[PDB]
Amino acid sequence: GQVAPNVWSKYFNIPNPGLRAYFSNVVSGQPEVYRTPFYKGMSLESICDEWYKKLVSIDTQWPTLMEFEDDLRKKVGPMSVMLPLKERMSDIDSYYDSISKDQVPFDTKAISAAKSEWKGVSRLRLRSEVNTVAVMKKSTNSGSPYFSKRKAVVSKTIPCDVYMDGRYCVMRQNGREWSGAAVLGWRGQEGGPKPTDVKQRVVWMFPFAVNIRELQVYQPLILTFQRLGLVPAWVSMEAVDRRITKMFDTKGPRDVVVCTDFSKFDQHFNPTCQSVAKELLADLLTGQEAVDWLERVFPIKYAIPLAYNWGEIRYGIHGMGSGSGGTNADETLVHRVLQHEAAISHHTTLNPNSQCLGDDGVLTYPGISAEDVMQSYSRHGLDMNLEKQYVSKQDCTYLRRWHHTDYRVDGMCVGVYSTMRALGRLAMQERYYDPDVWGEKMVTLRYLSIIENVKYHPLKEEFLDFCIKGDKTRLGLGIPGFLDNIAGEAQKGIENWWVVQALKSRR
Repeated sequence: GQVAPNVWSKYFNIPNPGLRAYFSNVVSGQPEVYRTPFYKGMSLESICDEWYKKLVSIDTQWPTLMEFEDDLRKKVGPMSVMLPLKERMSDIDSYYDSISKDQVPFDTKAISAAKSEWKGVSRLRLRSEVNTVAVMKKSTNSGSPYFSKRKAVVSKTIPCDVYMDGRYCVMRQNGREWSGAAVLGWRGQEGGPKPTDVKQRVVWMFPFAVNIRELQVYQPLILTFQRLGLVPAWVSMEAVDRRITKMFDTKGPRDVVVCTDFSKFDQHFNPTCQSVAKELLADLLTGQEAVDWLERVFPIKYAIPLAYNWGEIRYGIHGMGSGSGGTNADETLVHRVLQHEAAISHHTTLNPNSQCLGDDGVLTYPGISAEDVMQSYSRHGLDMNLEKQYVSKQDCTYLRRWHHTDYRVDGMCVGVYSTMRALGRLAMQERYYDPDVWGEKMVTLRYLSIIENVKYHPLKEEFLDFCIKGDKTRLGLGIPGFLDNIAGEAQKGIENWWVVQALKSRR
């Protein structure tokens, strides 16, 4: 994969000490387990064991909630252990090798069914690069070529034009021509109590110029879908819960709900899947600028080179570059086609209160079974382990929340987040920040964002009292002014969070 130094400098603005440090850390990895101050002096097991003594009280009335909690308890553990590059090469290979599995075309009727859900919608037009940049996150890394904060390089980036030229990504940026490459990034996810259990997620950190061009379509798309409520997970967890409720209200009395799961969905998002995304987008879009975007920009996330070490670049087509501006959009649109196709393949109609988001789905239709869904999806070159599908007539899991037809608050099947998963995240963090340089307010803000997830758990009040006891600052109760100025401290919808209201009530 190695390129000459004066070829590397056509992909990145050189010199760049920050980029140099970055790839050194990629090569070395980060072996330390980062433990927060939460219940300092106690192990993760002891924290979990102590809370479990009280959690277990729900097993009699909500035994499937206990099963859900027990399941996620097995994943509790470190999140910070990042393996060296030498031990992640298979993770990279997967993106290139997984798209060539046997893959059959999609049913044309299912594609029509998906399009029909947005009949009459205002067709999308590209936003301008300037307007798009204005609403983007500009704290994030600009990727190739400057590898700085976006905010710092806007004037050097736009106007921009990006396109594939054979295996190369050409990026014209305000008078410069660069060669584009994603940068290999990393995220850790808990997968068990040992340091070797940490899930090694690959992140494709895209060039700012590519993300701008992509978001000229995906930004207005997501906004339109949000306002129409077509993808509830893009709106809120309360919108998700409302649709879960309707799914239970309108499902076949004899039918199960199926909660699906994909192995390495991004990696398997092959050219057959890509062409379906392109067809749906072409339906949604209007204008000549859109025609050009579909031919020039849309394919980049499936073909952009990958810079995985200093001076090392990999080329060729691959699955979804996890990190594209359309990562979630392309996948969610195509996932909805998959759901329609499963129903249509069994001579019926998808219950439209079924839902999907990226690789996560929950659905029902007359006579549905998990193995039928698995067969209907997998024939397109997608990987699924039947053992990880979940089936029930009375409950479901979606976006790591449990719902039950008999567990309703003001008539909604609200989503219950695992307190066990919450405890693991309170105790373990993905990245180290020195609190001498960064402060304890940010620790507390992280705690609150985790705890807020359990706002519908039957034991949330006991859980909060348990968490308060683990925090020196008592979740901000011990930080003068903090709770009263929490939106502000957050900047330096949180004021409306349940956990904030619950803490203030304990004053």
